Amino acid sequence: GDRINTVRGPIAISEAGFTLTHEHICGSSAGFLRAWPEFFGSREALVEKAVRGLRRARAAGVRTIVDVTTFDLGRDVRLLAEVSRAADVHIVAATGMWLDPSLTIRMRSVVELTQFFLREIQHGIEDTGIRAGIIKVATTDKMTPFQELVLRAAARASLATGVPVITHTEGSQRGGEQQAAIFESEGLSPSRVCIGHSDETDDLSYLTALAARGYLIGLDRIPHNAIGLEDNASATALMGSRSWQTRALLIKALIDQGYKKQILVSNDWLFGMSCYVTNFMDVMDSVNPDGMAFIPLRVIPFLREKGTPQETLAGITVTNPARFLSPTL
Amino acid sequence: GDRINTVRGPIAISEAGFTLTHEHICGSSAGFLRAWPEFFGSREALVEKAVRGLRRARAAGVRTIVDVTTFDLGRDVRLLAEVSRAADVHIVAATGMWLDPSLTIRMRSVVELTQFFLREIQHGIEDTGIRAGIIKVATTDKMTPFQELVLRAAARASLATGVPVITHTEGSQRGGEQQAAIFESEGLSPSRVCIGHSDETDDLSYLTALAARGYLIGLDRIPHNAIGLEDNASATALMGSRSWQTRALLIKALIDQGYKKQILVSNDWLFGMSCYVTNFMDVMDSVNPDGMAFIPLRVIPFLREKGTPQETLAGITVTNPARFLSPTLRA
Ligand SMILES: C[As](C)(=O)[O-]
Ligand SMILES: C[As](C)(=O)[O-]
Ligand SMILES: [Zn+2]
Ligand SMILES: [Zn+2]
Ligand SMILES: [Zn+2]
Ligand SMILES: [Zn+2]
Repeated sequence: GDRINTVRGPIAISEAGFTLTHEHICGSSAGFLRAWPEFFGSREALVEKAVRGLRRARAAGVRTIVDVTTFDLGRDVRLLAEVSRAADVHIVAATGMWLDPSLTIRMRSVVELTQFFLREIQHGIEDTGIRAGIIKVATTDKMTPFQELVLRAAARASLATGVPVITHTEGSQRGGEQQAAIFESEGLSPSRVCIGHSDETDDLSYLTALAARGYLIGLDRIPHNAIGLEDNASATALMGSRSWQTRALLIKALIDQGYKKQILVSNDWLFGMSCYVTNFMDVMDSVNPDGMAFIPLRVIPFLREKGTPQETLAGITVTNPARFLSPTL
Repeated sequence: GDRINTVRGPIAISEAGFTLTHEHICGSSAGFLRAWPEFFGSREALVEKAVRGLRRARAAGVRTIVDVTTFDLGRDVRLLAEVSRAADVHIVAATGMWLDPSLTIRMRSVVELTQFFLREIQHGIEDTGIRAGIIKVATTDKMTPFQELVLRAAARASLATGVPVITHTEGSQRGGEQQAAIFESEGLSPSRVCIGHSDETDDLSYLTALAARGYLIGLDRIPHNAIGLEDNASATALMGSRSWQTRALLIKALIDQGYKKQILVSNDWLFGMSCYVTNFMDVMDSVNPDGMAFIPLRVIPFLREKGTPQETLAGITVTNPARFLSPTLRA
């Protein structure tokens, strides 16, 4: 209610500071980092790259990241704990479920998924005692039956704990609306929900409608663009053609519509990546050398150039994440 | 060559004894036992049940089991080591890949799959130093393109190390033939391959043809029969409608055809199971209270009553697993 759980323990709301609400130390799959660490060079190579990247972000103003890596995205909470300490940046760990649930997970019911999410929030992740401070879910272009089950369990978990829900959206079929519908069917308050990856579209009518219903809007893939890489069908299919300025202009567009309190901005960056083509991390790094420092080094000065008040920018990067992460019913 | 790697270390071929070549301590998914141990009551409860069942198997004559639980089936090699030590039963761990590879696995090349399998065979599983003694692969009714990749990687890993390959088959479209074709195209000897879940069909002609080519035949699901309960469609869809005696007669049939040296017999049992419906483990346990002791307590006596000679039954349970598991790159 006035404290948030991090991988180093509980902190006061005021200690969060500049917060990136959608990031990753490592994007992977369940158990993979432990079974084949040499895929990332080594576990130590990954730690070192991540510590280095978080220090760069820290030097640029970032105090806290929310790692929205879930069980099926290969979340390694011990990795998060080590990297948090070494880089001296707060990290909030996630529960929930992304788009790659294993057979065991796909066989579970809403009540079983709720119990799993609650365990990671209320008791801790694995045998670490480290508690989730956020619930991450995801749907495809069209939501599948199992995805709905995850969203219902997430709502049930949120209603029992006050922990907020962040979503992954994709495609053209306005996924956020499908999700919002399920959430409200479970009686979940929109103010507890961040509809993520919303900068992926230029449909401003879609975002304002969601915001007008009280939903937080996640503009979290700002640096993700092919800044001179069309000779990679893999990149264009997982990055895009809209420049980071185009994505950044949605932030100001929503501000101008009166929704500054509903905006959450992030990089959706990572330091290791195994769930796409080999070495794609190198391609991402070539495009955005700033890493998680992209938002404070590039996006923030840009919005200020376009006339955005310091009061507003401070509110988006500090107040909004604080209000959102603070457990509330 | 003369040594097999177990979760407690290397052992001489001659120490393996009565070996069950297709079993599981726990059937799950990657990372699941560590993330939600309470699904199995507790990790501690799972250990206690596994030790209990392994000791009963040991009492009935079993000295070694091959745990063919892969990465994607949630293999926990530390769990295996712990139950092996407590029960005093050798356990051989697996590498390879079953039917549920994650997105990371599905994105990898044959080269990378091969390297991962080789890592688990040559250096160790995770950070434990425990090396895999078998490669486990699987295909569905109609083999998919990624499954082919996994089989090719397994062939390449086998050729580099001499470690054998065990397969999962399912469906009616003779998957073992699809598998054999891929292995041989990579240059793998059928003598390094056990085509598993072969007792799922009564097609004896399909089996003798495989055995004639030099393949080991895994009759590994003998107690998996839904006979005794018809009010469980989940149990009929995963177990069977044929009797265990029927499955066990396939053993005698293949011996009678002259293929005693190619036969590998097992229960394909487990002590925990999260891959299916909740408490499906309870259903299996009610059908087969003997667990992994089903083969030595029921199937071996049944075969003696069928007039299968003792020396033959011993060759199947002792000599055939030893020859199979012993790392071999002929000549
Ligand atoms: C690239 As993602 C769906 O793990 O934020
Ligand atoms: C039931 As199985 C495919 O894990 O032997
Ligand atoms: Zn996402
Ligand atoms: Zn993400
Ligand atoms: Zn199988
Ligand atoms: Zn099996």
